[PDB]
Amino acid sequence: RKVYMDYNATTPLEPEVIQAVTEAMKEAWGNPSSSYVAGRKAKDIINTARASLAKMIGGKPQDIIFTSGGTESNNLVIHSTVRCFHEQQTRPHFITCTVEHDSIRLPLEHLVEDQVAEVTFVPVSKVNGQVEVEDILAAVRPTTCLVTIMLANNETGVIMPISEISRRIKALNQIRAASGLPRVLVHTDAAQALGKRRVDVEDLGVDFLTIVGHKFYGPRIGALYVRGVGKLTPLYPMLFGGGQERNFRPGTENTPMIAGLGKAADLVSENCETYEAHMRDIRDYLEERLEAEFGKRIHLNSRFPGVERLPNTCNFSIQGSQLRGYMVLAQCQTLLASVGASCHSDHEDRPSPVLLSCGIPVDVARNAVRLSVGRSTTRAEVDLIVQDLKQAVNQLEGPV
Amino acid sequence: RKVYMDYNATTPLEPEVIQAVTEAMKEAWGNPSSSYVAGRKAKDIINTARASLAKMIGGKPQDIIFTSGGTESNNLVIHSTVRCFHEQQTLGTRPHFITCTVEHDSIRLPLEHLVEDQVAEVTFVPVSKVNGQVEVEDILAAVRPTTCLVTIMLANNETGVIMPISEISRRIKALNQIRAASGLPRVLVHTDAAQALGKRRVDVEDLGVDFLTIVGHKFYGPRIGALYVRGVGKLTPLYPMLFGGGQERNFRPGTENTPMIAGLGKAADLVSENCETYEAHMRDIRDYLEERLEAEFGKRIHLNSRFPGVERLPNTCNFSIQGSQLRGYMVLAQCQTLLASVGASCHSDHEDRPSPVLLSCGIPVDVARNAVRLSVGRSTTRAEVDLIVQDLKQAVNQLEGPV
Ligand SMILES: *Cc1c(COP(=O)(O)O)cnc(C)c1O
Ligand SMILES: *Cc1c(COP(=O)(O)O)cnc(C)c1O
Repeated sequence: RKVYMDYNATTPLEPEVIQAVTEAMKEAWGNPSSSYVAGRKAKDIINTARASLAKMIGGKPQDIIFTSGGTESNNLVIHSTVRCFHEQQTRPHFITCTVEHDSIRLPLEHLVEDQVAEVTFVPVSKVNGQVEVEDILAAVRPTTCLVTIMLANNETGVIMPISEISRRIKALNQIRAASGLPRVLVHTDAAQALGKRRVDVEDLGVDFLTIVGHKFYGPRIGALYVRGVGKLTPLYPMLFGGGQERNFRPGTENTPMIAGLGKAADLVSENCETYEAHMRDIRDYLEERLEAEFGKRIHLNSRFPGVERLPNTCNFSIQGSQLRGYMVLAQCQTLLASVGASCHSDHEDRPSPVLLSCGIPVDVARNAVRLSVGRSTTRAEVDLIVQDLKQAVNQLEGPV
Repeated sequence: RKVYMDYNATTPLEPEVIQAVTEAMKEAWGNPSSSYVAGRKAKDIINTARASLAKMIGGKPQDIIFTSGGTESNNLVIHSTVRCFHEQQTLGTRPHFITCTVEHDSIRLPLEHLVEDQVAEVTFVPVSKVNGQVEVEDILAAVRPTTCLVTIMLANNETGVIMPISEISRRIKALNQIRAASGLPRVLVHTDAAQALGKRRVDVEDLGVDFLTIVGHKFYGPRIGALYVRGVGKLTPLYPMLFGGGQERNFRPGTENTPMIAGLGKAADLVSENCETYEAHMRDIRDYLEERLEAEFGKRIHLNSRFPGVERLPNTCNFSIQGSQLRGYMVLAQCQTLLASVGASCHSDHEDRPSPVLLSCGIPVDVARNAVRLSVGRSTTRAEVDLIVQDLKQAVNQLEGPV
């Protein structure tokens, strides 16, 4: 009955993923560290999954480190960077943008509050909702250690120019090296891109990349890509313990979850283009129907000029004092969506800081609703929720 | 055809746990923070599991914080303590910790790290080489004006020896009244109860601790964990290691792993419902096991889990058979049925190095080098014991026979 359009918040598990998790729970329950066959069996599942993730993003198995999820992966990159700077050695400097996920913004703000590091939160262009390359390069100081920019924004869907950033940073690094300055590394939070658009680390040129399983129909765990970890790129751990994950992330491996993530990654490798095309077809049809139904009263908050965006995201607002996002969704009987990051669902009456950062007017941001379609969404489901929205609007704003 | 006796390394999942996880994956996949029924349904599964864990250890739901496993839980309490120390002062200087010499890597290493980085000072109290237990008097004797945390494992994973946590907590509570009188900050107590859950009753009111680590895969649950914090936000502070979405009341952000939490809650219910049965059964099997080992090997056997005057886990039997050729890993390499280990899995890459824990417990190097750790479980039978004992006899004879 309901129509789910909140895939950016989380995705359901593919049946093959569920199957993998289940078989691992039953068949490969042994401690992966144990010498006997049962332990070696779990280890192989883990090795296979590491290769799956590596293949998904075009990196190598040795560049993948499993973590409990996106939040851990993001905090890890930031924590490692601070340690690296102190080992190389005044505080480390970070460069990021104003629309990152809480797992990037907050750990950085925390470092600032504690006076451990200095951070330049580069405002995104209020024109295209994208961080601009020149603003990032201009922010680099002798103490700059890491540039962390999300590949795609979870609320707007806007793609950031990661590949250009890495390229410009590489160029600037050649000068720093000759000058005796350490290199500025680059990390990208790719949580919302995986499974929606091709993600290749060689194309992106990044040194770190965050992988989030529950964004691409996988389990609630994740990983962190680190270009030639320990050799080409340094990684200092947050956790200390039994030596798992080459001591970069100790703790008995969660084989079942890893198995699920691996299978999830395989499906992306094999079908990413199919998913992307279907999402784009559905999202475009969705925007077409919303425009036909609401005309001049609707504003498409995800259609910025000159920039790319996820194929599945359509953040929009309908003009009207009575059409606050959370009020509209409350009146919907079929549509399941959100007004922004799930992480902020306890204050839905407040305009999204992210949309405001993107130049979206306050009253437009207050009425914003984020629709994010998925692999299974159909045109018939789009029609259903457009009609659901029509009734919700007519009830709140009334006829115009 | 194999007989598993390495439950202290990890345990298989109970059928019900597996079902709980599978059900959650299929029916409760929504984001717990979402403003619609799908999200509300996952949150309820999480709340139920929180209550389940609380009941298992005699605490309250509000005092349970889910984590990714034992390692995270242990690192978290140590991190939080460092933060707390400085915060209280702010309201150059280093916090002091007290632990013992036989803690798991997830307690020992984070503490060594702080010492190396000059972030804190730590007193690694040596356990008794007589009873392999850390003594209450030695811990209290190590207390300094700057001591803020005493962390002692409830049960050792290699020997099975039970540490006097309730008495440690009692003596610290009395000391804190004296410290408060002079205006000094209080000393908190944490216990790594990884190896005790599901094997013996664990009651936070009995133990008197402020923090307690819970490890799912040690009691037939999923590979995640939790941290008990006594009246968190009211009687005990907890400073987060991770920052982000506000989940777990911001003590541990990150979209909740509902299926794993579902499994953990179910594993906890089983312990709550059947702990006495599990314990009594393990004790019977383990005691029968030692009887048979002594019967078959006689005076050649050394029982390394039989220290005088102390309690021990009901399922553990660490032992050694004398002989230059009977190194633990060598013996196990010859076994065709028995599945065990020579120490914490975490150190399997160097099974040829005598256990530092056994050595710290007074076990002579000749005995320590030949140690094998047998840890039985809920399903282990006396028949299976007889099998591995014959498997050991066979193995021993091969090792000592013509080259
Ligand atoms: C989902 C997401 C994350 C990770 O969040 P978790 O709660 O740990 O799953 C990080 N960044 C972005 C942009 C995301 O959408
Ligand atoms: C298993 C165990 C832990 C936790 O270890 P993980 O590898 O994170 O599951 C902590 N302490 C002790 C004594 C343990 O046996």
